[PDB]
Amino acid sequence: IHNANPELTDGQIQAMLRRWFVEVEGTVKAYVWDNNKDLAEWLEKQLTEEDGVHSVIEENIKCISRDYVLKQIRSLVQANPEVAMDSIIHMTQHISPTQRAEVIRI
Amino acid sequence: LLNSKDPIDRIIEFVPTKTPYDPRWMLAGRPHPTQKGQWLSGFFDYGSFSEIMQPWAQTVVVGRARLGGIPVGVVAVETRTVELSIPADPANLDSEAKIIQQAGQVWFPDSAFKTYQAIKDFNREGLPLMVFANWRGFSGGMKDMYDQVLKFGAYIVDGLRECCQPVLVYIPPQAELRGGSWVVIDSSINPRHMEMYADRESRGSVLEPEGTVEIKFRRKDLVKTMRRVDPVYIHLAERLGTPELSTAERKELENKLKEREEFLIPIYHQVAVQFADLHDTPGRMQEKGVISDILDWKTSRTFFYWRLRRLLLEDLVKKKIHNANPELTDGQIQAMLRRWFVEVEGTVKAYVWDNNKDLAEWLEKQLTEEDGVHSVIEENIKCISRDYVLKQIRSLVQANPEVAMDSIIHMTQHISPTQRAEVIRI
Amino acid sequence: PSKIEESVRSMVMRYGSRLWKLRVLQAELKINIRAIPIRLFLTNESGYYLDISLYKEVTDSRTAQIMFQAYGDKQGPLHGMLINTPYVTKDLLQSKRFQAQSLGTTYIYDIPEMFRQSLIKLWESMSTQAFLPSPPLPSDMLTYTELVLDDQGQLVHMNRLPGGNEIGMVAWKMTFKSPEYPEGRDIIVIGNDITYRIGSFGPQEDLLFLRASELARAEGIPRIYVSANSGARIGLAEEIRHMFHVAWVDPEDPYKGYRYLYLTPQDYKRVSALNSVHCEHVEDEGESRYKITDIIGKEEGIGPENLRGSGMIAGESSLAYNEIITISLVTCRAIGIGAYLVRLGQRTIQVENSHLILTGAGALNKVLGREVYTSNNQLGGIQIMHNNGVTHCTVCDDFEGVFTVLHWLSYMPKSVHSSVPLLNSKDPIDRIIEFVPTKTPYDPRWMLAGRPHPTQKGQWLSGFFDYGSFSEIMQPWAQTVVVGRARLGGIPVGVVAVETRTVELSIPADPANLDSEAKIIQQAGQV
Ligand SMILES: *C(=O)CCCC[C@@H]1SC[C@@H]2NC(=O)N[C@@H]21
Repeated sequence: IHNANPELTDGQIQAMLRRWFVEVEGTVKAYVWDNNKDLAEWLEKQLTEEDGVHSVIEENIKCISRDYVLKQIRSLVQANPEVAMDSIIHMTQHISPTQRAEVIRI
Repeated sequence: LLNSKDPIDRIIEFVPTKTPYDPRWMLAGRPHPTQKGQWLSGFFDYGSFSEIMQPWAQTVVVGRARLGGIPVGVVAVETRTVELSIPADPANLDSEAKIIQQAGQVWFPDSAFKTYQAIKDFNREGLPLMVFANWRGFSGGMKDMYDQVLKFGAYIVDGLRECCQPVLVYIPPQAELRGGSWVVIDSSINPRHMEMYADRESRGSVLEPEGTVEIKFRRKDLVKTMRRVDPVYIHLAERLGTPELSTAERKELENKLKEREEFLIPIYHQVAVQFADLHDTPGRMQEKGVISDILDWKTSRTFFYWRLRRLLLEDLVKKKIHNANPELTDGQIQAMLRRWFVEVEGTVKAYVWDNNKDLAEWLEKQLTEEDGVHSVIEENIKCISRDYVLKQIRSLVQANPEVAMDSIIHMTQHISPTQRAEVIRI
Repeated sequence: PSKIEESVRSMVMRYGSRLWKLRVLQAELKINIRAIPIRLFLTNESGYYLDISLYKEVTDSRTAQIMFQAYGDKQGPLHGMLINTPYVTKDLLQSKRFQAQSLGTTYIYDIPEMFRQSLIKLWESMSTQAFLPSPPLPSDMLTYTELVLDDQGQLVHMNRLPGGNEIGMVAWKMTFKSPEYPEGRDIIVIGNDITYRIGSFGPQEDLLFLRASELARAEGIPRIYVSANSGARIGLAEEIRHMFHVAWVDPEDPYKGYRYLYLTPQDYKRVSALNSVHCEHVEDEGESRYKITDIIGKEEGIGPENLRGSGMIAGESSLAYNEIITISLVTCRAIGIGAYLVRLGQRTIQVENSHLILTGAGALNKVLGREVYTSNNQLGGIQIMHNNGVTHCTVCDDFEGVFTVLHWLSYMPKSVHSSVPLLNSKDPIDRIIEFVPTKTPYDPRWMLAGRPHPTQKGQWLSGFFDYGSFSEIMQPWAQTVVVGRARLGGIPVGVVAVETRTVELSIPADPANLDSEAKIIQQAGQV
């Protein structure tokens, strides 16, 4: 999680894990948190198994990482507009023709 | 920095001698012993020296001072013998108080730990270090080895590796660095900040001359030397080389040779240690590149003032460069500064680099003046910063195309209509 | 024949210590079976491994010459060799191996083999602690490549024969399979060659150390340093030593001093082109003289460049400790810089009868003016280094040292980017602890590891941690606290615990201060 968004603090990270556990397992199973065995097993299943269950927690982490890099991009261009048109070309090269149509349209 | 009333361009009136002396006399100065008034000046600004932790580990002196109005941390070495008094615990009626003699120019566990504390504290305080290094090595006796001298010697290295301020080591006159005491303050530990300078009356090597002759120039080789020097020994040795003189004559010649060669040992021993001393000179260190320069004592104040001023200004501009592009290394940053100096001033003026005064003034003009000359160096730094953030943008989108179209909109909003026309055109 | 092999193996191993002391390295036994002759050939080098080969004499040749034929499995060096091959007169490795063993230390190029054999012991030792897979054959347990310097100063991975080092430093990258990591973990091994210009860090040795440490940091893997050295290299400019003349104050009475040392033109003209000496021309006593002011020396590796280099590598070690695992093994001795290089790793294994010093006993006696010290072990031996917290563990020989290194490595990650290794322990997690701490003083080890059941003769009372997993370090230093490593359910952990019994701290007397006394101080527990 921290590598996905290095600007998070500890409380935020722990909150994300707690919420994800409840959201995936359910609210009735929310009590299964202060149980080291059960929760360790669940975490192991999310961390060790690939190409299969696919580890939903990994998907949430990927969402965080995506949004973080997006925020960095926006932050750099907004803090420094003078470079906006030097990168605008390169990021419109490796795109689908429909995406280019949207760039041209808008 | 202060505008000091002690001139920078003066000389030092106190000269360190070969006999033991108080290290404070060279740091601060002393009352002129001849007269009643008249103060003999030291290295640092008059009245600026303040010692700390004075009675603890008295073989080393640490404190704060000012050089030309520039605050510095100070480390120096006691060359007099001191007496460490250890009290008796009243809870152990079988204990005794003890007095231990501690020689100067030696690192003991206490003095090594004190030096570590000073270094770490001044690194956090934010001051450069001026070290007057005169250690002949570490104590290797049983009791200092038991009391963990090796550990604290390691701590010194770990302290110096984390310096962020200039560290200037100077070997005073009639001072030496030997063996273990060099390898722990060598500039290779922190090459970006550490520098070493030596006086002309300095020495530095692995082993003192006595320790070298005891290994490489033992008695057998001393005799071989005498074979080609002493006229008396030569005459006797040549006479004994004549075939078949007589039994009695050969016996007499052999006894004369034995007496002569034995009689001449102490003098050729002094010669031998002199020879070995010629290997420990600062000329050799300068040729090999382990020191930066050889300085004179009387004018060291001026030199170190202008050098420290240069280094501090360079640190300012280097920090700006690093913030513009944190992915640069040290060689790159220094090269950028060197090239910019030449490019702006011209190639004929390129020699004006190993001149601390001139280059300090140039750097100050680039750093202190705004809305005016406008500081061309700032423009180059801004170029670096712009390109760096541009590279970050390109890197993020190219490493992750899936976000390219989520930011494409926002960066095409706060633009001129012609820029939008170019976006649509493409 | 296999039974004869077993018999001879046991008989040689039990008396291997005596054979070692008598320098018996080769042995041959001729015996007839039933009749077919067989010839047993035994090589017993360094005292951890005994090599036994077996050959039959086969006469099926074209000439009247007879040759050896082995049994296919491990044919060995004498396969197809004539039975009348004479005995040779030592080789590349010998006469350097012999010197190193004559100093009480192992030769450097025998270190890889030790690792292999130690690993075997490791796979055996841990078989009582965890459910391990079948161990691979010894030929697959360790593979290494030697790290050498090129002409530019960079590392080259090279496979060559042992004993081909041109400098006093050797290093390897080793990959090996351990019980905790049976897929391969990497280490970097660095060692001094005691026989090359006795000990003595030069610039090239320093450079190799630096580059190998850099490799370790770049890969994030452990660094193992084997210390057998004599500190920084020194020397004297011999090209001047036989040329100089003394300018005496009184050439007839040399006991009123001399003024300077000088070269004559005949000597100066032969060295001025080398930048070996700096002189200035003077006229004195009606003679043309070149007065010596500085000596540089034409030979590289003896001057102040060794100070820089030493400091350089010291800095490297200080960095390495904060990024990777650093372990140091002391096999012969370390002087000066060598000691610091050990200390900066902060994980020291010290072989019996070795010492870590900064100054030798002879030097101290020369300084102090009397025969204060007799041995260097009085200055840096176990009785000092192991009791003041420098040495973590002591071992009897080099082989046990290698084993201890591997043992420690079994608790920790294979790299700085890996997790802690977990084992499938044979000690159940779900049991209870059979030892209960009492109100009265007790040994902390009893609750950590357990104790023999005092009621019976068998029966171990279990403790907190996995049975047999506890390993204490720095035991005799500051005995009021116990520190070590252990495993909980196969999970390695660091352990801190407190002594509740009273202990006695014995402080020795310094022989250099005749007014000093040894002291015993009672240290209470829980303080
Ligand atoms: C002085 O020339 C060097 C002093 C080195 C330390 C000496 S040697 C014996 C004493 N024991 C000890 O711990 N320090 C003293």
